[PDB]
Amino acid sequence: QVADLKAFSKHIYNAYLKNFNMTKKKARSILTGKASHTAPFVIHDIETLWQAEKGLVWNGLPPYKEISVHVFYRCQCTTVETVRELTEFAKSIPSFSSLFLNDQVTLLKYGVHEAIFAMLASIVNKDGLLVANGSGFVTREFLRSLRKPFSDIIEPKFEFAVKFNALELDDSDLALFIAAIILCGDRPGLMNVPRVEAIQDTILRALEFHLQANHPDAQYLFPKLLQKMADLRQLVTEHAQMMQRIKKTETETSLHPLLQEIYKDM
Ligand SMILES: Cc1cc(SCc2nnc(-c3ccc(C(F)(F)F)cc3)s2)ccc1OCC(=O)O
Ligand SMILES: CCCCCCCO[C@@H]1O[C@H](CO)[C@@H](O)[C@H](O)[C@H]1O
Repeated sequence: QVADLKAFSKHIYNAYLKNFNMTKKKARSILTGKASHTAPFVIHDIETLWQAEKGLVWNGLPPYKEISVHVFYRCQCTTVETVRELTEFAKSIPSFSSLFLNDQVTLLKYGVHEAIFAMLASIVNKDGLLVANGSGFVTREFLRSLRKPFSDIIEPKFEFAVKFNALELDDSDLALFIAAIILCGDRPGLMNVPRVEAIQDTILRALEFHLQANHPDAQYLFPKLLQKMADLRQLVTEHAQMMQRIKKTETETSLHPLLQEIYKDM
């Protein structure tokens, strides 16, 4: 079915183009200083963070605690908005919308963080990360300087992102990769596992064909990406352990209810 899969792919790419605020194409043009007549405002210390908050780049956040917790809250806000986009992306996939509504929630529940860290790589380079829909750039050094434990959260995502970005995927590749992360039969408590497994396999087959066409000189790209899916599960496991520790030890720190639900029983 060499051409049913091409149509399938184009539909998933269109769902992606329609629902994600930041594409990798856009992200990389910003990060190489070739997108606007003004660069992103660089946040690298307390003073620039404060300037960014005074309308320079940017509220409904919880009551201010301190700098490390403030950044933690902004990470939560960003995560909530990316979860919203991922849900619309998934719903824009017909095979997803026909599943048990409770299976839809199960797939999102166990898939969004894997997808988030995959997409994170698109707005990351070795020196920092885009924020505020590209209008700011927060430095990796600044994040390293936060108070423990908050300074340990993000550093592992940088390590993953730089290796992942070496594969030089584009948005059409990423649309299928994310779709495969969400439509995953290994997720606990699925009601119709064979139905999800068949969609997953269709997506992976589409992805394999897409890569042959899109990257014809890349050797072993498909099995490399499967390994990255495995790596993303470990990355999320470690992230969840750090979140657990923050919930245990940082009891002044507020936790968004949607995100607390996602982590409940993992
Ligand atoms: C704690 C946490 C981290 C991540 S890493 C991806 C990132 N997202 N936003 C980030 C950010 C936004 C703004 C700034 C500022 F500009 F303020 F400095 C700095 C960083 S970094 C993902 C989820 C997380 O916790 C929610 C969860 O686990 O659901
Ligand atoms: C973004 C803030 C979200 C706060 C989440 C911190 C606590 O989550 C807990 O993490 C465990 C997985 O490691 C689950 O097994 C627990 O049921 C759940 O309560």
